[PDB]
Amino acid sequence: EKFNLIDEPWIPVLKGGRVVEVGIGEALLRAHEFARIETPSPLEEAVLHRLLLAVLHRALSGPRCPEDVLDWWRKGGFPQDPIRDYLNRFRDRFFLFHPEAPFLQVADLPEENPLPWSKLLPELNLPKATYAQAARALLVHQAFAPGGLLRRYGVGSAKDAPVARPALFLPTGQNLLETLLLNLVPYTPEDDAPIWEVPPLRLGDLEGARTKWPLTGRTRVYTWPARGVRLLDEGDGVRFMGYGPGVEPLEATHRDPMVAQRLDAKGNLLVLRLSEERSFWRDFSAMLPRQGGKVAATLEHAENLQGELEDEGLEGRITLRVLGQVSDQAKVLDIRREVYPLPSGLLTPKAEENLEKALKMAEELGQGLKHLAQEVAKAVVYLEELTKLANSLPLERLYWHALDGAFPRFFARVEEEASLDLWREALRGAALEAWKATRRFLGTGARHLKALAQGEQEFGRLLGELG
Repeated sequence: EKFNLIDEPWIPVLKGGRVVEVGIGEALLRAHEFARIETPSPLEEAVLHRLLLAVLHRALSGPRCPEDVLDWWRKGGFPQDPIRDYLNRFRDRFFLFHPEAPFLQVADLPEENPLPWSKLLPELNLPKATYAQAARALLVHQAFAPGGLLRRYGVGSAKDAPVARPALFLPTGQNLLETLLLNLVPYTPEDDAPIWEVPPLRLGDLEGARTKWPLTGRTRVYTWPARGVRLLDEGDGVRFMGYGPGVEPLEATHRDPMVAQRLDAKGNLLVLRLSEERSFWRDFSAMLPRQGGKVAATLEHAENLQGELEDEGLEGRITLRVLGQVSDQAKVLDIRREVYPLPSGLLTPKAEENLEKALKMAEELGQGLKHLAQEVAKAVVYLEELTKLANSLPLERLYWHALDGAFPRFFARVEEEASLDLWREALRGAALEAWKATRRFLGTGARHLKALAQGEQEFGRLLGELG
């Protein structure tokens, strides 16, 4: 019917320092001409990559082995004919509006009593979305929608979209081709199918949580129908939509290639999550095997490929992006993008031993500073005021904040054993700077002073440990 996502411009890409919008076809067939997918929403960036990856995996029936992807990097593009043959064949499943099979939507959701399209967006008068915006918001909702209250068509309480919670690891090259190659983890198509390879979903199938699937196909999970949606064409835009239950995810053993894991205190594997009291890079030693963690398959694929690129004289110009939501329950507190170098030989025991040391020191000094802040607040004065004064002190905040700036430079040089020492100095520098700010806080009013004397005692004590 209208607006084919393979053809029409809707994926924002950077071409020659300029943002332009392209379809899937151009984004895939001519990937080398774009530096990256360029969008303000890290959630959009994430799903736009996942969709393309889904399409490549199926059109190439692979990559079957690491070697395939290494071969295509050399040629400077991937097999082009099988992309076209695939896009031709499933073309009619890629219209945003369609009387039987609209993309990621439910055809027979009803027009009356619609919800606004703004409901697809994360919750941190109503404008008309362009078709391109409607398409992107749909994609983000289906990947990132948190579980909670639905109370529609017999379900009541909806489940998490598959990628609602975890931080997503996305290696990036210097153009889109390389970035896609760096995320094309070896794949086998058997017993996996993306949403457009399976018959369109209908309201009858979805009422009362009737359609349940194992949460276990890579491309099935990349394109999982987490909610029933039906965008309504206003003429030249979208404001309203039908809205209902999607497919219920049943528990299966499967980890999304972009998801990493770590042991918690009690010794259970959790997914690395973004959070605002804790810098993300503090989980980078925990996600490794030597501490019982699992590293994101994408990061693993890329580091190995970086090895095989170096040994052939090819580049190791690879950055890691982390995308995702910070959230509690049905609420989304924040959306973040974080950038890190992807250092050569990161999964070598020399670099991993250096990494464990560098975080252990940081957590060790940090908990010391945390306890210093605890004693100081007790000297200044129920747990009302003690925890109120706790955060009021800039000691821990400034300390971790300064290491945010310092961690990238350490992390790129992580294969050196001459790095551990520059790091040891960064810690001193960050502690000194944070303590100075706390001395500014304590020397301004005469009653904050019995805290300051004894605080300085323990601060000097702490600096003697590592140095």
